[PDB]
Amino acid sequence: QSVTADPSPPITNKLNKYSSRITEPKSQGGSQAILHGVGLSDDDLLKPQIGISSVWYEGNTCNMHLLKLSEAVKEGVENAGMVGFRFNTIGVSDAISMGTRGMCFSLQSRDLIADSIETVMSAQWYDGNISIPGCDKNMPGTIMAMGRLNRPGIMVYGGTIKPGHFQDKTYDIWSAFQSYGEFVSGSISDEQRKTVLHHSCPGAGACGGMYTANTMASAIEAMGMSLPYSSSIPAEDPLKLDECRLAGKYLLELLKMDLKPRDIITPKSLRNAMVSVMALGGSTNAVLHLIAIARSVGLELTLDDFQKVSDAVPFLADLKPSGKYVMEDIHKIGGTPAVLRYLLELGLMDGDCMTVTGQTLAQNLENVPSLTEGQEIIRPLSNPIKETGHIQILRGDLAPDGSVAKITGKEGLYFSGPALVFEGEESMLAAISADPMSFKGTVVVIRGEGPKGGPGMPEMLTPTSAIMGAGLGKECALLTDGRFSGGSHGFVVGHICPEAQEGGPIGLIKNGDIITIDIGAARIDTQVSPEEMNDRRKKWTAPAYKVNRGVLYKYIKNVQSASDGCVTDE
Amino acid sequence: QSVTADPSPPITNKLNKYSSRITEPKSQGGSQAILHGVGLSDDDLLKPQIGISSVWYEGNTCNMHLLKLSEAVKEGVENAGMVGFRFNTIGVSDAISMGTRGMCFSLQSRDLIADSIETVMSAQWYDGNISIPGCDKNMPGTIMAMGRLNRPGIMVYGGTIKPGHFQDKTYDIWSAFQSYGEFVSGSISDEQRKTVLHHSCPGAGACGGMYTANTMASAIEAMGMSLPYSSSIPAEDPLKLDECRLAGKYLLELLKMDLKPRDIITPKSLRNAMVSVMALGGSTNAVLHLIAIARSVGLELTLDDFQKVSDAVPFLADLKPSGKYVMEDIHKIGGTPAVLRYLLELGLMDGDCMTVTGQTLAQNLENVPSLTEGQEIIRPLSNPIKETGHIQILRGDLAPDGSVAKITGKEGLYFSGPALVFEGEESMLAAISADPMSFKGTVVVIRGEGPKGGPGMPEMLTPTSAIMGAGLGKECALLTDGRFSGGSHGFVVGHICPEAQEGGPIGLIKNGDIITIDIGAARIDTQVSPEEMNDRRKKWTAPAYKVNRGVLYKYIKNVQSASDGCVTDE
Ligand code: FES
Ligand code: FES
Ligand SMILES: [Mg+2]
Ligand SMILES: [Mg+2]
Repeated sequence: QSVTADPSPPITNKLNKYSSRITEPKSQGGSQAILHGVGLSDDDLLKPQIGISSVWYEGNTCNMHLLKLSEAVKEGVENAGMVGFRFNTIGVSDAISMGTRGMCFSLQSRDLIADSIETVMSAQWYDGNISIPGCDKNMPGTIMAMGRLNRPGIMVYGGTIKPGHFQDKTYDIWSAFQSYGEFVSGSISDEQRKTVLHHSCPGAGACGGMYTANTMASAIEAMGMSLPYSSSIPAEDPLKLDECRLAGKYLLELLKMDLKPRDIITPKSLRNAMVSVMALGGSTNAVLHLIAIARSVGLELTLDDFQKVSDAVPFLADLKPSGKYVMEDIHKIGGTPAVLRYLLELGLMDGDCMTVTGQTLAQNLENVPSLTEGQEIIRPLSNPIKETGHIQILRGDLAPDGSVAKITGKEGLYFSGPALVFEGEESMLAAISADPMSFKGTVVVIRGEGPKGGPGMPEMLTPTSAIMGAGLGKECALLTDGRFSGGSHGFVVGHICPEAQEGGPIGLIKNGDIITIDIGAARIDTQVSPEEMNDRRKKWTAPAYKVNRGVLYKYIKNVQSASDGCVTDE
Repeated sequence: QSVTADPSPPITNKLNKYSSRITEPKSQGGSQAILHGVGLSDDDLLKPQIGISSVWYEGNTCNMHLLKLSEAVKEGVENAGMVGFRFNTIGVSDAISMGTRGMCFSLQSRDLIADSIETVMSAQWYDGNISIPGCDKNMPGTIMAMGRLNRPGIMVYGGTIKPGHFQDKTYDIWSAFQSYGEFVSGSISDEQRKTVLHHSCPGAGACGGMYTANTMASAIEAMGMSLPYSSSIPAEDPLKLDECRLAGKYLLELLKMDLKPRDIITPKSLRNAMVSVMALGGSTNAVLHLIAIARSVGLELTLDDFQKVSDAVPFLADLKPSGKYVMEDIHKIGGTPAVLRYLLELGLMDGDCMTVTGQTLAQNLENVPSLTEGQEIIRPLSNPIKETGHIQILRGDLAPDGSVAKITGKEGLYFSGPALVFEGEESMLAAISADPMSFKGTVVVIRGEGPKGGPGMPEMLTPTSAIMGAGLGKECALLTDGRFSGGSHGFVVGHICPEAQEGGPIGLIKNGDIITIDIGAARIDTQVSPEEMNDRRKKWTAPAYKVNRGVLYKYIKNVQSASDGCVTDE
């Protein structure tokens, strides 16, 4: 599709295609005077200008180290004969905001980050970009900006956090999230609870397991938009700083080849990213982010594309949440390149795709050490953890425009039960606390948590933990138009579309309606007749929006459905 | 008005009204684990958390020093017994982008900055904010965020740049903008031109005269949202770092009083800001930014309010662009507090308004040194530069919803001439180059440069300089639905509403239509009959938008008219 967003270069083989707009014409003397004031010499004006976009801030572990990484990227850009100009956008902490109304601001931060980087690159006429995200929503935001601008770019992942260790126990952020419920159930004492909180996050880096950040870092490496090993080198590893110092050398080569994001992000490399998500058991959130990335380069990517790749790619990796190990253990067995080399050898990946190294994926992977002999993290193709991928698309009566579930295969094939409907997370949690037994056998519906109804499509962790804490994990099902962070050991479906705020069938369910989930048929159905459902829709009125001003009201005005990746600029 | 945007504090006299949402409940153990990982002790969890939002980036003189200022703010916050968490948003350089399509991204950056700070403060549950903007659009963006959140906040202006000096000549960014035209006219040699560019911007700080940055810094100080002297201390002055180190002490007192932005930004303090703009000859851009600030706190502010204050307040200050001196000279004669003390003594200002010092404006100004004896920058009330303010609101046939002009009083009372219409800056400049004499006596209309048509309401400097370079300054008039950066010595009107993209009368003007500007009647009229104008409107079709994706398409979808301050969140 013909994306029209950002300025075109003035009208070659020059390396400063964009910055020449302001450094060369005498009519841009004001621009050149500012550039002299910031320290550029006349000779520096002849060089390419690289925008170095970090997402540093001090109040989150995933982002507090990124200013140090940005300094290393700048040094490397200068060492490559170019001008490096650092800038920095916002981000938010999913781990801090989880459980609170601040989570309404998280998903849209991806789109704000994309707008932020697009704005600076366009106004300042930078020739290329190196982005340094370190947290969940940051990663896709930086790629989406690169796709809109279509200027040479590289994403340097800030790296994963290391697990915490204390007194021969290991902890991560998920240990800290689970601490409260374990204390309420009497599984741990208050003092043991406090010990978890002091040792779960030991330093810088993104949350430690195969959750959204590590899913997206790995997928973006598989897509060719990060250098080999970026996704698997830990945040505090000296090799991460070395990658930062090399990004300028690689970007220089991309400027010489004019190898741009829309030359790298293609239908085949989007498929390669999706293959990595299925093989590694990555997060359902990658559906939203990979759709948004595809749209940013003018391509199409639908829920059905995800179902087809899921069916074609087995789940192979024993990594948390589903499994035992964490990202740092992948690092020790050869890293993301070793994993992708195996998937390429199995024929699951397209090796001809160009990448930010200036060569193809197959050329990158030809030389990397293979998975360490004897490793038990990546299963052989003949003994997979699941025959197909975890990610499942469900439609049917109640999700006619789609929905997304993580299906391990241990939940069974079907669930049927009467609906128990809540207009938000708070009322569901109050009910399961006051009367957990009323939840046994039900299909729990938490609605009004979609892109517009939330607002902001918040991710919710407490409902699954509350259900497991009450002993109900395999005894009820959970449905939302929002997102769920965890599994329950039972059926858990998010992203239901249309959302309740938009008058989708989820907004018409009544307590007691019999809902049946059929994984084989890929349907979430209701025993209520289509005619009675249409009767309810004729009487339905959309509730008032929860905001009338500020960034979230703009989001309500702009956001597309979850099946459309919640893009905001169409 | 009942603004609903951001989270409410959990339900006092505590100083951590918001951060207690995440530091106190056992159910927020994940939040506390992240906070330990970023370095907070158990005792630190009891403290207020201050979001310190800077707009640092390396590629603009107005912003390159702001990371150093942010470190000083953090030290002062810690010295005041609180936790300081730095974060940083984007900005763009009007001086670099001027003359290019990158300028389409400038005005909307104000609204992106507001969204950015709102997002972080909300997701992270910070109790208060100290913002450090240093450039044009940054300032109102930070205040708009503070107004939405209504949490205690202080804006620390990054400070003005100093004029450049070389070989007994003085230069500023405007010298550099004018260099090309002077070279084309043969007024200066190419070597003299190059010398201007090397000496116009000597260090850090916002553009040096009473242009938008210094207008807004002064207005925001007059509004009570910056500490005394913030607007007049130069960026490179040691006293600016001292102000940074004191902001935490003042913010602590605001948390103790719960003195919030909506307690400080009121109809009376908005009027005080407007008084400072009129007395100092500040930029027409302040109309857009002060309207947006008023809306952010749920207040009303219209073009007619600006006309009433302009009529009530004389233009008193001999400052560039209109005058001789620059901001650093105001600093030497007692600074912005001395100016405001004089305006308060004259009865032009409401002294009872509360400010970020925890006291009223009158209490702040009681002790400040008055304007230095013998100073000739601020005229006495009995000998003003202009009896009323420079800012004039014009309506009439062609701007029925309003427009904004800077009127010195030396242009005369009326202009009439045939219309010469251009669909953008490029075609106007091509025409004045190829045939300057065809412009003599005309009313030049540059349309399609509005919020949606530009897109982005770009500010245009070249048309006025081209008109003066051709010797036509007092021989034609200039009208736009966009914005003009400079004066021409003749009639120059911007912000014409409705804009051409919206089918306003400006979009129906044809070459040769007789247009009359009447300053006394405050009207821009056409000799074309209302019936023929309505005939043209019935045949008019809106042109296609110039973008279909990215941040500027979102802006097109969200932005209100210039008469409504180009707000995006309503
Ligand atoms: S909060 Fe950053 S990846 Fe979890
Ligand atoms: S570009 Fe920053 S105030 Fe002029
Ligand atoms: Mg996510
Ligand atoms: Mg402005």
